Amino acid sequence: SPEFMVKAKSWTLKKHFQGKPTQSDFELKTVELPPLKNGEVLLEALFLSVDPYMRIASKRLKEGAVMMGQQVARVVESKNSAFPAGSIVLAQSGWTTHFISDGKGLEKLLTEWPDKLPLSLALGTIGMPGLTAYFGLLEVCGVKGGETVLVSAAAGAVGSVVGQIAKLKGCKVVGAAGSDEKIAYLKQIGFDAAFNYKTVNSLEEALKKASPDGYDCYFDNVGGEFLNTVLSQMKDFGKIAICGAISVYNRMDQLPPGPSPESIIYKQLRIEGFIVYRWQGDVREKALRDLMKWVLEGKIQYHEHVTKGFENMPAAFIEMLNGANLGKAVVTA
Amino acid sequence: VKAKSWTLKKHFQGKPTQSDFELKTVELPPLKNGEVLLEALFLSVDPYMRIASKRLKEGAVMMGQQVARVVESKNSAFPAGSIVLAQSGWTTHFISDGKGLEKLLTEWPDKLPLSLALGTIGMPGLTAYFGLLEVCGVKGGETVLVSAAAGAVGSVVGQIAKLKGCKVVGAAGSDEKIAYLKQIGFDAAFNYKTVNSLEEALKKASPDGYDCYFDNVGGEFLNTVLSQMKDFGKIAICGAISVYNRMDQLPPGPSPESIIYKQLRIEGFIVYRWQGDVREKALRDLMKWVLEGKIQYHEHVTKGFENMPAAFIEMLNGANLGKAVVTA
Ligand SMILES: NC(=O)c1ccc[n+]([C@@H]2O[C@H](COP(=O)([O-])OP(=O)(O)OC[C@H]3O[C@@H](n4cnc5c(N)ncnc54)[C@H](OP(=O)(O)O)[C@@H]3O)[C@@H](O)[C@H]2O)c1
Ligand SMILES: NC(=O)c1ccc[n+]([C@@H]2O[C@H](COP(=O)([O-])OP(=O)(O)OC[C@H]3O[C@@H](n4cnc5c(N)ncnc54)[C@H](OP(=O)(O)O)[C@@H]3O)[C@@H](O)[C@H]2O)c1
Ligand SMILES: [Cl-]
Ligand SMILES: [Cl-]
Ligand SMILES: [Cl-]
Ligand SMILES: [Cl-]
Ligand SMILES: [Cl-]
Ligand SMILES: [Cl-]
Repeated sequence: SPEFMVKAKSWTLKKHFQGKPTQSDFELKTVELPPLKNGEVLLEALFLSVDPYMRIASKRLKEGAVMMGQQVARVVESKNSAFPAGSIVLAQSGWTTHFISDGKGLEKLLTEWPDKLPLSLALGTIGMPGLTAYFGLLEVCGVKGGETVLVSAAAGAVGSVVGQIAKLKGCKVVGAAGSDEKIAYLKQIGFDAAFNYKTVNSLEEALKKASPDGYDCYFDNVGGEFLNTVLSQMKDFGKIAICGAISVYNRMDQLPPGPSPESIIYKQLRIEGFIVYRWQGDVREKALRDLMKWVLEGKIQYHEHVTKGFENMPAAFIEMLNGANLGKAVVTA
Repeated sequence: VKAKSWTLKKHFQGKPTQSDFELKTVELPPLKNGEVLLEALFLSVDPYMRIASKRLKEGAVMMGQQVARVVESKNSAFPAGSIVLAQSGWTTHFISDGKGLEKLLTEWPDKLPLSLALGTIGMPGLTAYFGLLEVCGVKGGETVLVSAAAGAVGSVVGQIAKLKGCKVVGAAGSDEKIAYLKQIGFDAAFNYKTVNSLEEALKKASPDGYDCYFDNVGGEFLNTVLSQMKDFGKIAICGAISVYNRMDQLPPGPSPESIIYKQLRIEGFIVYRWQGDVREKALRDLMKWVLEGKIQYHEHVTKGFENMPAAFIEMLNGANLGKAVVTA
């Protein structure tokens, strides 16, 4: 009988980003949630993800609207038999502490989830970033064993998974990241070579040392000038998997000088863009099962860059874009 | 026998000019056993020379292919009177040991000028053939966009696309070329220099986008094209002539948004990838299509060897409608 009010705090986009996003570009809001109707569920955020795509997606957002994003949430109350109270779901509810859903876009976490594995992994290694790495490496680059893979943003969510999957498939992997701490971490988890792209004397020389015979596949997470230099190091018929281009996300209106036609033509390179969502159904489930299996087998180690508290979400996002994160950037409510 | 040759006096900076070239005359030594004396008949000028020249040491002879006649021979495989395709560079006479020489397709029809062996029924025609059929991999019904459409490669791409049952849109740099493109079969053709907006022109030519873009120009044009590609669309990077004069200062790169969200497949290629029987078969097809009238042709002929640099300079500037060819 007793009814208790549920307050939902949400992070809104106060002002569109100009260059690097800043705290002031965000505005916290609180709203009293209405009662649950039949077929609806009340969700309470447990772990919220901040991702690079939010920098671009925020452009199609009207100022004042809630920032987009996925989170792991617990069903606190339920009037929907498919999502019982207490169950855990993945929801594209945006940056909010509580959310009422009719169950439409909700995704149940992988069945038989191990107690030892934090639920937040469903937002990284055993989630979208991990799936991105899986399909970009295995399908787009199509590695079969013995090839040499280069991966940028190597100590990041996607990058760290790419390198480890490449290693378990029997490939040689070289990684590029932005800090000495990250480089040490990469060598710890199996990367054959790794270098701090910020402190190189020569990007080209760094790549040459890492792999003298060149690269079979380049999993591109950064684009820009880095991509331009990588093309000269690709093996003939090499493949470039265009996953993202974070180096230009803050300057989409001032794109740097483009790639050289010389390398693309003479080396007959294949460049392909892809989005995780191209893979669905059974193939997507098998990928999740594989990622889970590989984590349980110790083949894919992980690390989460946790930011405590919902009120610190803008900071977690900003800092992730700036490279503060080693592994998946996750925010605990 | 005094051979005249065009040398690179000074590396090109931006647009190449006449003074960058220097004509040299040398008396040739006698032929040694196994050698032959070639006499240039038709010499080709091509966009790639603008890039390959960067690797040359100043004073060296410009690189290139030509159709030549054997006028003196000490090699049984090439008796006097034979016609060959030789990579002899910009020269009126050349001594070869025969190793790099290529004989023209057997059964070559008298009605077809020999210079076609340097174009439509040669390297440029093969580039169009393989880039369209293998790189774009069109099977029929697709909408194909081709830049430098009225050029040597472009003109063949558009016509092969048409005979394969595709819709073809071409972009070129003059109204004269646009009229020509329509007369030979292109479904749509526009002047990229005078259209109010490249994007509007592309949209009007194909409201539902493009399945394959045969890229001969690159640069800003390519960047604009990406937004009009259908999802999973293929771009055949054949060339990027719009940046050949500014390789050291490339224009803004392509948008990651288009490549990623549309999941585009971009692939560079070189004609030389296809060799042997497949290459010979392609030449046969091109030959047949020309004889059947499916592939019409036009050559932009410049008279006189002394005018070779001008032919090269103007071709890069877009003066040519069809293959740029120089008669000795
Ligand atoms: N196509 C798809 O479906 C898809 C899906 C998910 C993600 N992506 C893309 O995948 C990439 C990685 O995403 P993620 O979620 O795994 O993020 P993440 O790598 O965990 O975090 C982003 C990382 O990017 C690096 N970075 C920031 N600015 C940079 C710059 N100017 N140059 C080079 N590196 C820079 C930083 O590492 P520092 O030490 O290394 O430099 C930062 O930690 C992003 O480009 C993202 O857009 C694509
Ligand atoms: N990968 C390979 O194996 C291979 C082989 C042969 C050729 N190619 C490339 O294929 C392309 C066509 O070669 P081709 O022999 O057939 O030459 P072509 O097209 O007969 O002549 C070059 C034409 O390029 C156009 N052009 C020049 N500057 C331009 C600019 N800034 N923007 C747009 N168009 C410009 C001009 O036509 P407009 O009047 O239309 O501007 C000019 O007539 C070149 O890029 C060449 O490098 C590649
Ligand atoms: Cl924004
Ligand atoms: Cl911006
Ligand atoms: Cl930071
Ligand atoms: Cl030069
Ligand atoms: Cl230059
Ligand atoms: Cl001209």
